[PDB]
Amino acid sequence: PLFEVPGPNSKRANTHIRDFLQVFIYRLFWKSKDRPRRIRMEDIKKAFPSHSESSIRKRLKLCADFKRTGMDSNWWVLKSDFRLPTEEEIRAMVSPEQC
DNA sequence: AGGGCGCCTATAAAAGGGGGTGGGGGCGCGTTCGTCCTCAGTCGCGATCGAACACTCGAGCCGAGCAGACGTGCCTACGG
Repeated sequence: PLFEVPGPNSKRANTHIRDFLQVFIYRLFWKSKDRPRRIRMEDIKKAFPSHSESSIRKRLKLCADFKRTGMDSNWWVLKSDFRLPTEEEIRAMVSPEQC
């Protein structure tokens, strides 16, 4: 082996889960066709059932603003002053070897 | 040239010194042994240095609670 496998609940392992969540959130904004871009909490929780919503609230507070709507299905609208990172910048965040 | 004479052989004893020869003792020298010194190596003791562990502080993360906002249902008051 040439690449190090982390231990359970290590600092490297916990950083990887956070960054992979940050990668997946960003690509959901790139998939959204609405102007301004918007995503749902339900789509992240369906892909990440082992995360609490509060841990997802940490990754969404810096890049998105919560707009509540009169239905049990609400949107995270991308901040107008937040520049969404480009594709190759997302590529540098998490490599296939780290996964 | 040859008879008689001188000398050799043998026997005792002494006396004294001199010379010759063999053995022993004494002296001087060299050799051998013992002791001491020096060098090397090893072990023991002390001191110093490095490593490992434990304690403390701080930072980060997660959970829970409360507040705000909107839906929905119910009750009341207002308007037709």
